[PDB]
This record gives sequence, structure tokens and C-alpha cells, in this order.
Amino acid sequence: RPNHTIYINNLNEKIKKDELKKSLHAIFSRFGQILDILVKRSLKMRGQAFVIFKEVSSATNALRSMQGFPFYDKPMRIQYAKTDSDIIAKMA
RNA sequence: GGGCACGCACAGAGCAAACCAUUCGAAAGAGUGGGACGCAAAGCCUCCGGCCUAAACCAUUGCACCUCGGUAGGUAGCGGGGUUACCGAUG
Ligand SMILES: Nc1nc2c(ncn2[C@@H]2O[C@@H]3COP(=O)(O)O[C@H]4[C@@H](O)[C@H](n5cnc6c(N)ncnc65)O[C@@H]4COP(=O)(O)O[C@H]3[C@H]2O)c(=O)[nH]1
Ligand SMILES: [Mg+2]
Repeated sequence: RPNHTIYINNLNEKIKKDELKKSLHAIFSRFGQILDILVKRSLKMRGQAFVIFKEVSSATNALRSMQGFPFYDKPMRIQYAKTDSDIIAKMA
């Protein structure tokens, strides 16, 4: 089920938080405007990220194009987030 | 680690449609060389089904109008099955 937020994993856990945020942005921006990028590095949130897109269409094109895309020597696995981000919920 | 499955990849490799040249073949087809349409077994095997050939050999003087003898050879890149094998996001 499509969503404003794409959930990304199989990411490289050795990339610092800010750098990962930046690059994630820098190549997910082409698909539309990015509300936020929530990244981290704790134990269960390790190696993974949420890119929050302003409208859904942008998240679908993103997932479609860069599924399996190898990123910092690892192939990104992209699904839709199961839940709306607090940002998006908060707008409504 | 092995062995079973799986193909959305990832990371190394492989094969080769059409066309042309050439060889084998009655033919359909096959080999070799060039060459890439695609292929997760498009590696290998006719056991089953399909489709293609049908010259020579044997049977057959037979009244059809849906087609219909044996025999033989093909297609594994038409399936099913059998058998060998790489990768790992996975039951
Ligand atoms: N090593 C491996 N990789 C696999 C396998 N199955 C799937 N994959 C991966 O999924 C890709 C696509 O599989 P496919 O069955 O749809 O298309 C395959 C298939 O159609 C074909 N192909 C490539 N190598 C092949 C081969 N050796 N045998 C048969 N088909 C092959 O081209 C695609 C393979 O490209 P690929 O190597 O970049 O990517 C595979 C590969 O990364 C597999 O059984 N082994
Ligand atoms: Mg060749």
C-alpha cells in the first residue's frame, strides 16, 4: 500500500548519520520534493531510513526507479512505510 | 559447511535469435565461423505430449471431401520429465 514515506533498508551501517542523510537526499530529490529524511544508527533502527515525500506519486516513482539500486556498496531495499510519518499525520 | 527449493536483486561468468559464409543432409534440420533476439539452466538427455520433415524402404488399387499406414529423422531455443551447476535479498 503506497505512502508518502518510503522505508529503505539493507543500507550500509558504517556510514555516519549526516552523510547518509545527505546522500539519500541527493539522489532521492530528483523524484520530487522531500519533506524529511529520518535516518539512523541505534540497534533496531540501524542501517535504515525513511524518506518522507510531500506527495505519494513521488514516493511511488522513487521506489519504482531505485529499487535494488546499489548504494554505498549495498543494494537498497525499498518498500512503502506501513504507517504515516508523524509529519504527514500532523498536517491533516 | 553440505544437500532441497526459490528468481525482486546484488557480485563474477556463460550461451546465442535473425542475417550472412560454409559444410553435412532427400528434407525438416544440424555442425563450424562471423553475428546478438533473447535465455536462471537457451548446459546435457527423445522417456511422454505437441509440432516439423517424409525422400528411399515395406504395406496399400484404395470413393474422398475435419484429419488419419508403418518406418525413419528432427525440434531440448515448444512443453513435461530426467540429469549436472554459479550467486543469496528467501520458504
Ligand atoms: N547467479 C544467479 N542469479 C540469478 C539467478 N536467478 C535470478 N538471478 C538474478 O535475477 C536476475 C534476472 O534473472 P532472470 O531469470 O529474470 O533474467 C535473467 C535471464 O533471463 C538471463 N540470463 C542471464 N544469465 C543467464 C544464464 N546463465 N542462464 C539463463 N538465463 C540467463 O538474463 C537475466 C539475467 O540477468 P542477470 O544476471 O543480470 O540478473 C539475474 C540475477 O541477478 C540464478 O539462478 N543465478
Ligand atoms: Mg558463434
